[PDB]
Amino acid sequence: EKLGDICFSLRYVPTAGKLTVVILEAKNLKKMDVGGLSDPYVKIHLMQNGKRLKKKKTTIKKNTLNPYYNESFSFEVPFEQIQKVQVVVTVLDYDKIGKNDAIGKVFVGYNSTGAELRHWSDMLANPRRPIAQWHTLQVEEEVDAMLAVKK
Ligand SMILES: O=P(O)(O)O[C@H]1[C@H](OP(=O)(O)O)[C@@H](OP(=O)(O)O)[C@H](OP(=O)(O)O)[C@@H](OP(=O)(O)O)[C@H]1OP(=O)(O)O
Repeated sequence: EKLGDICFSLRYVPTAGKLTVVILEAKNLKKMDVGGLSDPYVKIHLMQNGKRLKKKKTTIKKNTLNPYYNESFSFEVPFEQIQKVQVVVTVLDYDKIGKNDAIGKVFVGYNSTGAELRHWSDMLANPRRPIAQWHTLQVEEEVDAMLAVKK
């Protein structure tokens, strides 16, 4: 519970023909530090045909429970290819300004779950409305088999 949860806005840019995932805020960095707080930090990777193509990262303020910053992840590709991609959100933590892992992770795109795919090929399939949606993120144990050619 509360191990993975991010509210990202799925939208497309029909003016230039490119993706633009606007991550508003997240709610998964629960207080794991004894009498303290966690240090949220995430990055995004897209697996084109099961192969890591483009790699990007975001900036989040440490010592918080809700990773908020509002950043946009752009990826230029045809509107017909946006429905056959696979983007995976990689969440991490900097335990006491050091190093930590085993946080939430999720894959969104072509062969994703209904909750994600039904909004993916819905809002960023053609419109440009920044509709943020939340979803439970699973540990990196599941992502290990997803980044290894899942399509
Ligand atoms: O939690 P953040 O606000 O995203 O900041 C972290 C943090 O830097 P700070 O010590 O200034 O808080 C990391 O430091 P460590 O917890 O690992 O000691 C640092 O990692 P490095 O020191 O290895 O650079 C990382 O930088 P990076 O994302 O390049 O790994 C950086 O994130 P930001 O650079 O986005 O602020």
